[PDB]
Amino acid sequence: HMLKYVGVNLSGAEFNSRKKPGTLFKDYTYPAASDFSYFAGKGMNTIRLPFLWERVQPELNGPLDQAQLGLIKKSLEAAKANKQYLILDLHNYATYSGKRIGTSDVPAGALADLWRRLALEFKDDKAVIFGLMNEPNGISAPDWANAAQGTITAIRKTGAKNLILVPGTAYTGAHSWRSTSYGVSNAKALEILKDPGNNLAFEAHQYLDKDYSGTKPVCTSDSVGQEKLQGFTSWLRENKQKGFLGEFATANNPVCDKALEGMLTYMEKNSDVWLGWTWWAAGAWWKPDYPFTVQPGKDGSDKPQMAILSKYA
Ligand SMILES: C[As](C)(=O)[O-]
Ligand SMILES: C[As](C)(=O)[O-]
Repeated sequence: HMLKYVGVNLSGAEFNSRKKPGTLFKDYTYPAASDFSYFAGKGMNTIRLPFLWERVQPELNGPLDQAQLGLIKKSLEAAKANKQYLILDLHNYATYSGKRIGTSDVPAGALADLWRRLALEFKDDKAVIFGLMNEPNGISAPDWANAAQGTITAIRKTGAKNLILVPGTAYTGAHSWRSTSYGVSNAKALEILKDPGNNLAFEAHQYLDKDYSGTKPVCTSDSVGQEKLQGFTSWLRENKQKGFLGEFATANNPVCDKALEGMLTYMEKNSDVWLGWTWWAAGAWWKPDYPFTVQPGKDGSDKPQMAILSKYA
């Protein structure tokens, strides 16, 4: 891989998000150790690990749940053992128990407290990357940027030097990064961020179906992925920043495979600003008909898209 960090999302800990706390192995799961070794064997050195704010911190501004933290630490041991980096993905869409950040119920400061606590736990660890928030939405780009700044600050106040992945609002889509249709763009709002630790990258997501939601197993053309990454890539370059494609996926068909090759090659050619990517998704709890799974079969076999991802790893 020409990019620094390449891998997959190991999805499962974020499942059944309405259930709080939920029960391990019934409502959600953490990944098997064997998942980490399988992907390591494919050349992948990075795992994005979704988990829920509500499960790791059952009361806002309160102590972390030690059982939940122990599960995260167990996954970290597996990643380290397999020479992988672990992205802690607070997989919450800028909400806590259904309420948006910025409301009276969930002040921006509550997210900063969460991250202060995780940073204190993981600061002495080079394998750990902090994924501040999965797909913020329902919040303006300036407001989200204020929340993100508060969180970066809280992390750095602990002495933590770990890489922080910072998303925008609008589900952090690469394609819409520069859009001013509805007001201030992610591009404009996030220009003012400061990281006194100088170890930040911007996380974008990109799907290739008609509304870029990953709702359908269709790629609208054989070049749409690379096309949708261009604006964001230029913004990174303009601002001397790095980027990370925290989620992307393509279905198993010829037009999608071409689009996937094109977007992976595009990020390789633009590796001055692309730090890496993590495919959505693997993990043991996807049904076999889920169009984007790269979880190996019960029979040990590789999924179709893995043959392409492995080439770029
Ligand atoms: C896999 As998603 C687009 O809900 O972060
Ligand atoms: C969470 As999805 C819309 O990429 O299956």
